[PDB]
Amino acid sequence: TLRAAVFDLDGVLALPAVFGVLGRTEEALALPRGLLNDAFQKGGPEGATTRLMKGEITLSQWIPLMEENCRKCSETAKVCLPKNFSIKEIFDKAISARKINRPMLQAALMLRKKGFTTAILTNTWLDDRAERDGLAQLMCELKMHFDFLIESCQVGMVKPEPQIYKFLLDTLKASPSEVVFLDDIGANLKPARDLGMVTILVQDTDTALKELEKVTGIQLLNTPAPLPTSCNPSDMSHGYVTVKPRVRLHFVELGSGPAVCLCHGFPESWYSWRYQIPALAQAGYRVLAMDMKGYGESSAPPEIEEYCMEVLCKEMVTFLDKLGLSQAVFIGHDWGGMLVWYMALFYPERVRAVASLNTPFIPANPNMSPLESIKANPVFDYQLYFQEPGVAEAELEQNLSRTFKSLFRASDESVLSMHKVCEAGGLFVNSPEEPSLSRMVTEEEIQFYVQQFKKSGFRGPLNWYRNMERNWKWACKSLGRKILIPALMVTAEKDFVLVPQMSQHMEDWIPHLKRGHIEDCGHWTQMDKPTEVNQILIKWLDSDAR
Amino acid sequence: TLRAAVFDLDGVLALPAVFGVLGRTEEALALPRGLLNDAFQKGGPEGATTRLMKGEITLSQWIPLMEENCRKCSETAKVCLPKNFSIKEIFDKAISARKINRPMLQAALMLRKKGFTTAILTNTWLDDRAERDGLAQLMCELKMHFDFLIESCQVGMVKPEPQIYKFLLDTLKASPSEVVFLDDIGANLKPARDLGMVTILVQDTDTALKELEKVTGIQLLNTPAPLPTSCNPSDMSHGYVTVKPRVRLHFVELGSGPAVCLCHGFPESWYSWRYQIPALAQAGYRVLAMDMKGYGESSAPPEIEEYCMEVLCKEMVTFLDKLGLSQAVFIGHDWGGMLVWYMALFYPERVRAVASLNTPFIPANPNMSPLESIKANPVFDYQLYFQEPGVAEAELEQNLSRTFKSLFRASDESVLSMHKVCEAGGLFVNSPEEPSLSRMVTEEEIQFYVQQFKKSGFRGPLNWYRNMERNWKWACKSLGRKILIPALMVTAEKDFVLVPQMSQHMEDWIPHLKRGHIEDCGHWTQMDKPTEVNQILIKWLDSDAR
Ligand SMILES: CC(C)(C)c1cc(Br)c(O)c(CNCCCc2ccccc2)c1
Ligand SMILES: CC(C)(C)c1cc(Br)c(O)c(CNCCCc2ccccc2)c1
Repeated sequence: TLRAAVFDLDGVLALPAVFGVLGRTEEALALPRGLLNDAFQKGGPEGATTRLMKGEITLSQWIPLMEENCRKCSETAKVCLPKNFSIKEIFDKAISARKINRPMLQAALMLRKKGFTTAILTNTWLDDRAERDGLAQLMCELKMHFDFLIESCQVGMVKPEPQIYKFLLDTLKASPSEVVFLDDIGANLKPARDLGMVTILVQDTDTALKELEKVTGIQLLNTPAPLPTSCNPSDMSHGYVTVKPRVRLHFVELGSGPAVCLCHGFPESWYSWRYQIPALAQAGYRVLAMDMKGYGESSAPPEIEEYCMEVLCKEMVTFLDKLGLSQAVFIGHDWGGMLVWYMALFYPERVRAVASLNTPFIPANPNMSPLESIKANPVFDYQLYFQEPGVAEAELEQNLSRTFKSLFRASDESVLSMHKVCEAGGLFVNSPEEPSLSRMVTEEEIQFYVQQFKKSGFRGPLNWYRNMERNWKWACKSLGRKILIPALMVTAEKDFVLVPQMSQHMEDWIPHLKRGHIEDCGHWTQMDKPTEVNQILIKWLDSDAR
Repeated sequence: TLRAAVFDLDGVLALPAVFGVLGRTEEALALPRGLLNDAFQKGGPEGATTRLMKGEITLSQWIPLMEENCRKCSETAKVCLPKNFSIKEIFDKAISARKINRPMLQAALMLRKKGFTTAILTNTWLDDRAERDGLAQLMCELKMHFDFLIESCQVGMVKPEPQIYKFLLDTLKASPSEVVFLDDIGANLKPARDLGMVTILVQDTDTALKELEKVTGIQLLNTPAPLPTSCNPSDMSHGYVTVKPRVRLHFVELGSGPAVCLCHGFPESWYSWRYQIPALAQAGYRVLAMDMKGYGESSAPPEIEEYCMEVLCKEMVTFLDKLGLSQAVFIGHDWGGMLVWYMALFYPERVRAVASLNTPFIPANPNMSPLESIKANPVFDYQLYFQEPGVAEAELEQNLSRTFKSLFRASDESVLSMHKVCEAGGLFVNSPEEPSLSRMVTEEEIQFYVQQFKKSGFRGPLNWYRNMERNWKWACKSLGRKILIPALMVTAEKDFVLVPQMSQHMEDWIPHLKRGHIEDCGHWTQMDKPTEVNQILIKWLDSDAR
């Protein structure tokens, strides 16, 4: 039975292929057919190209040898190469043009999801060109999705040499009949077949995937749209900053480019951004996904006043100071969204741009006590239940798995009504003891939140709600201001507490506000509709934040 | 007795002042004298500018109010403002032109070094202009050097209001006679004097500093050149990446821009880069200062083979992968310098540029065993002493304070001869029990290294030396290559083991190599000559690495 799938890079996982560019260049320059492909393969196992592919020489050392082979070939063919003929230019363009073959990667991702071991086996070179970063980026994006990456220039062997196939099997820890091997070069497929592997000659992707699904018995074509790439907590870079003596903030960090600081809601984690972290890093951003104060690996002091907006914002400014960042774009959800609006109002110099998911910006009413304002909207009743220290902690900490399974559900799966929470005597009083698992989360993902909340519980998280008066007095100092930095408001159709209509007057205070809207999306925006969140955020970052 | 020094920002810590730009603009445009300074202060305590300085409105909201005041003033003066008059343009230019007053900052740094509490007290605004980052950067650089930063727009009070002076004293926890207060505005100096503070009216910096040194009794003028800013370990962002099941790498991270990965030598720490970290971050780079495998907070497995160059390099590539970095510039010293050359030879696509301090690049000799090569140079005798597992560990771990105090000394302070180490029976056999403290290090800095080495000791660090044969076989695979990526070799005149002449043939293998050279510098380059290292590295980064 098959249990391993091996893919070539050029012409399989990445298109268009290099062999095609030599043929394309011959045609564009009206050179004899095959002239450049001949100079490229000149000397066969003893030639310049084999030396490059084995890692004996670098790509920049190889360029003049390929130039001399082209001259020899042209001399023999009794033709002249054009006036401004350049091997460097031809390869720079071809490498830059080559992009991931998305349906082929999707098929590899599905086989791996189904328990296959996956690998990339490639005849490649040591790239020292000034433009090498583009290729480094492609390989980075690709390699993360596979168990192994075997590069000819690192192992000192090349396809079709028999040794590289024995090396492949040793690394896979598999017998040949257990392996599918996909290649666009029939000659490089021959030794794998000779060993007894299943082989697929890739011309067009659709046919190759039909052969691959027929031989594996796994649906790979016509499949439902997959979710964005998620995060494995043990595979991330974890950062820690002391903002004051008893307060440390933890964050997960991925990517390069402008800093993007993700701020989660209640009762969440950095992990609530799992579907956004890889997508934003891939889009050219340096992502910093926080455990907000009171959560996960960040400090959770017990005092209510440690959680007022003024202090939380001051600490986030200190966080930037200690990291040596003059600015970050701030993106928040729920309580994180309320924080990012206040970061924009009090520290605009430090905020590159601001985005909120669900949480609208509503100026404080100086003529009404915040408790009166909460009482005025029936959907905010749960905030009154959260006031008394210890009451909601007892209910939320009683059974962690039940807490997260009851909370984290799509709009059509709800188990909690948020009206008359105080009257009912809790959030979960009419909820099952053993809730079903929402289609939004796996059992493993629920257990990650359970493990994180074992450290500090719900005191610090609930304390974010216990500073209504303090936050109202501080917010009133900002009433004459407008938010004039780049701003995005993302509404969720089916969030029945943070209703889209609550955001309706935001342009009065944020005149240049840009918007996004997600249909059939409940409160847990990032995990409910991750593809759409990623689309809205990347589009806005690229246009408004750099 | 004085124990606190307070500095204004505009016209004191940062020059040229804003008041000067309004006067300069009046003159350049031939407007009536004082017209713009009049419109700026219009309405006094009730005016637009006071509202801005108190944080009632932002800088972008203030712009049209200042425009209306300029029009009113011009109408009263019976003059016309020019055709393309713009308050936005005038302030963008002035803010951008304003730079840190380096001698004033140096004086604050010295008073703080001598035990004074220091603070910045400033009438400032909430900056929401599109070009706000420049000012955010200035404030970041400045604020790190002071105990407190009091901004009028954050406290809702302005100089010369009496309340802000009482607020200052409360934050300083000092009586007025204990405070020196420096301001360029005599009217803002008046309430501090009225309270009994020592006050200095800053016109030219030299006179202000003469008054400041006369009143404090501390030399501030004509002082020796200070060292670059160092790092406080508890103030840094600390990152952790698992590269494989039992291996985690720790690093300290500071700044934004291209990633710069600093790789220390034997037997060191991320902390060996303490003088480079702030300077490189300030120069526009994202610094990642590693604890190399076997050191500090990084994992230290016991096996010799975990420390061969091939594995150490593979792990550094995985480190980049997990952080989501396609490249980093790699800068190494000693064993770190040997590593970065190998990163350049085996992973050029991942190396933006490469620099080594002291460690030259010498290709492996395939016709001589590495042990024969070590035996051929008498200064390399200590490497033979390091071979036998446990021998050097016993000597180095016996008394940590003695180990680091004996090792870390300037060229004119040496206590260790490196010739006939095996014959002598150790590195410290002719060294004192209680070595004196080198002028390069403080007692506290020695204790940091002592604390770091308490975790894993010297087994992992010494294992970097125990892979001579393995490293030689791997290096031989690279003999046909050249290093063609941007490269810098920094030699140290007085490193008596890694002599500058050892680097003499490097251009044969690295044709485009750039160089730096430090006179009167021993082995501990970064701490021996930090100002000169910083100069050489920043110049090379800005020209060759981005
Ligand atoms: C209490 C839970 C987590 C179940 C919940 C469920 C829904 Br549906 C929801 O919309 C919110 C929103 N919490 C808002 C907190 C931040 C905030 C406070 C005051 C005003 C606006 C936003 C919370
Ligand atoms: C052993 C100590 C730390 C005292 C020392 C003192 C001096 Br002075 C010195 O120059 C070196 C250099 N160590 C070099 C290690 C890396 C390397 C190995 C082989 C060849 C070159 C460089 C080490």
